[PDB]
Amino acid sequence: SGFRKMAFPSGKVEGCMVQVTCGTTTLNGLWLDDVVYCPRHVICTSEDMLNPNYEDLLIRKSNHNFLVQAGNVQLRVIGHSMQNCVLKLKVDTANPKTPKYKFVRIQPGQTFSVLACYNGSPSGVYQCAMRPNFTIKGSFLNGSCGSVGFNIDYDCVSFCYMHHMELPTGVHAGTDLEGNFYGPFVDRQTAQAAGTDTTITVNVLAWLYAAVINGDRWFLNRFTTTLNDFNLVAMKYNYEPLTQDHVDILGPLSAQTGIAVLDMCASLKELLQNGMNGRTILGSALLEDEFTPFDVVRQCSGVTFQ
Amino acid sequence: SGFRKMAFPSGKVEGCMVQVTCGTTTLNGLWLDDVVYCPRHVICTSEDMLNPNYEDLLIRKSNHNFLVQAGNVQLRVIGHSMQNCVLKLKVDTANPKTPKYKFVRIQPGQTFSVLACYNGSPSGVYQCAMRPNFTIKGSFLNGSCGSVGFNIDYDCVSFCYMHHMELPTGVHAGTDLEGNFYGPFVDRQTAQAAGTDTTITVNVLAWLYAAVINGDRWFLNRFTTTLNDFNLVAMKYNYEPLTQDHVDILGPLSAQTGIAVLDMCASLKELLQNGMNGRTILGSALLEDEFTPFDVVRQCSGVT
Ligand SMILES: O=C(O)c1cccc(-c2cccnc2)c1
Ligand code: NA
Repeated sequence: SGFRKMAFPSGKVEGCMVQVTCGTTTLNGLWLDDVVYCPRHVICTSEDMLNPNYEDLLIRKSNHNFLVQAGNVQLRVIGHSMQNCVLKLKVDTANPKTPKYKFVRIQPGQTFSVLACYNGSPSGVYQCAMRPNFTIKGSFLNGSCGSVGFNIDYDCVSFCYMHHMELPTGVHAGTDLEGNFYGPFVDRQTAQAAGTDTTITVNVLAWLYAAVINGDRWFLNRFTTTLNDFNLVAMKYNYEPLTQDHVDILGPLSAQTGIAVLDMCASLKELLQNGMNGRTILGSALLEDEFTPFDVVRQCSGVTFQ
Repeated sequence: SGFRKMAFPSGKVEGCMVQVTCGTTTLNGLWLDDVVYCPRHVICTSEDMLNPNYEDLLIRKSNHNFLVQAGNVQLRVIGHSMQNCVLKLKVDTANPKTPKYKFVRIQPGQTFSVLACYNGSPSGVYQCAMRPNFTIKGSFLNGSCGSVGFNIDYDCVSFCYMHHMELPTGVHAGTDLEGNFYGPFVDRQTAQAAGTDTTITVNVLAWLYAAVINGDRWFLNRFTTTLNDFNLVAMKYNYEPLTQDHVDILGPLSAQTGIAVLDMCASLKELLQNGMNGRTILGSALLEDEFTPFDVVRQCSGVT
């Protein structure tokens, strides 16, 4: 029993984190095979960041301008190149701790673990969802750039996120490992803002199933609804539309608990319309939307990663 | 910016997790140097759950009754002894991944990370606090016994918890790494119930200071309180008493934000009286109590 916001074990990623220094800027890099990945804004001074020409700034740098420390061991940079908003530093040594890995781009609503790091040294791990507005509600201080997000599927690490910047509301923006931003953001010091966010409906439903599995049942009722009917309520309360594919994905949890998705949707409609009436669900007074269906199944079934 | 329930990176502990089998029972062990630590109830059979005599059960075992598997490798057990409620298995290989470590017994209100494991392989990492009733609110399935809790301040792993059992309310009980249970619990299946739990007041105050540091002041008020009047109110809401030690411990956060500790207590008193009126604090609609003063300073900026 119990249900906690849970990260993947971070050991496989910890062995890939290095410190990257260019001039006065130190941040984190990801060392995999013989390449170190980090944000291309590592090469900018503060005035550069106002309106950077990245190809032009890069041309002045020699390999020896990139100091890379893995632990207390210097790495030798033998090449450099840019892919979208990430810098790739070719180094003379393959990382002997490189895990089995892939670069994947995730979809809004999907979750991943963040290994927050400073000076190439991991300092904390936590679980994030990619919001519908393509931000993440992370916890990052100065020096965290280049920290990464990831999932583990069997023995393979799927890297999905690299941290680049904080937005004025305190939420965070970054890229996939091929340098493509999540969301309508740019790596430049300019006026940028998170769009209005919404709630991830399929995730809230997953978490209600987690609650039932853990004995929290007071919100269940006799009613059911239709997709069309529910999605009208969803739109009214700033919830993402629920699709038929969402219902299919929740199939397992519906069969395990005996509560059909639209049965549970009727529960959620009543909570949105009437609130929680001073009660809580899995210790929360808010409807939690950063557990996917897969997250709930895996935590309520004990899948392991060694 | 931002504030998250943040665990320590688990890699240093992952490298120590092994599987221990005795008879038909498999659970997790912690392999440090040449010793594997695990819950002594691995030697119980279904016959033994209510009143096991661990000394009598242990004297009947030889080294080779214990199977220890580190990854795909069998370690050879060359000695065994029992210390309180943990079993210590001497093995013929020191763990090459042993970090700098120590064993620490923690006090209620302290937080730590849990590396949930099954069959010697890590499943997930999350953050916990030791409740005032000496339980923890974990996420543990059958087979998770021997999973450990830890902090890593300054590259040394302080092991503070080993998971032993689940109580009927769904909360969890365990030992320090010297095998002494937290609280009054015992490794028997005789009926045991956690005491009434209470909110960790000093942690709530810390988290309110975290909210101010991150730029939120909506819950403050113009009042102050004496420490005794604060306690007289807060215990009516099942809050732990706040001691002068706690007041002293909050000094640094008070200095950073410019809000006196007893002024923050007055803000908490009013929050308990009013609720949040639809608002949130650091993204929560409840007052959060599993962040310590030390956690807040470690996660937050120092600038506010
Ligand atoms: O101290 C003991 O030996 C003991 C024996 C039986 C039961 C309990 C116990 C422990 C915790 C809660 N309720 C009961 C302790
Ligand atoms: Na229903």
